[PDB]
Amino acid sequence: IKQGIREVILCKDQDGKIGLRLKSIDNGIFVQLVQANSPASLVGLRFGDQVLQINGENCAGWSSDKAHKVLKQAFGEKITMTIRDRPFERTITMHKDSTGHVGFIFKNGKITSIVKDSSAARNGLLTEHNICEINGQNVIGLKDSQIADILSTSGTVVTITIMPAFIFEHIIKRMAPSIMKSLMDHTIPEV
Repeated sequence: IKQGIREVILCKDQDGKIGLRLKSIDNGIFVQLVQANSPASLVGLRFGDQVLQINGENCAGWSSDKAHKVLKQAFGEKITMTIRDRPFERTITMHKDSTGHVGFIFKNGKITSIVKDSSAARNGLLTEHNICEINGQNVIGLKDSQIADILSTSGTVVTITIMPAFIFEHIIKRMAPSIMKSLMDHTIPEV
């Protein structure tokens, strides 16, 4: 998680899209959805990113509808954006035991127990937190089984990005479970 504020420059694609859904939380605007292969994905916008500004206008206090309106009505040629990196999220690093476990249970991507003397316990992993990313890959909307499978196919070192459950439930309100599984960018970062 980068500790402050960066500028990003988007271009609407050929259908006039940037591949973003924004959401109002606590008088800020946050990324609720990034579409795969979107101008939003190419410049590296992530679920939980805070949009401080669009084209130099402060987003403070905007409704989600006004944020989408401002975007729709923008000279697609070139949109600038000031971004704070997933301010609600934290990153935890764990190591698999010889049995290949980091040491937690989860249901709907929300961690509900920490196993005793697990890596999860040693690095202070918490319950009532949703898994957003594993090793930089967004897993939101994937089946539990499929998240389980990604933790298998990661190495012995597993970095998880997490978010308090209440904050996660507030961000994803009014988006069908089909959109998150099917249209949320789940790609491995690109170099």
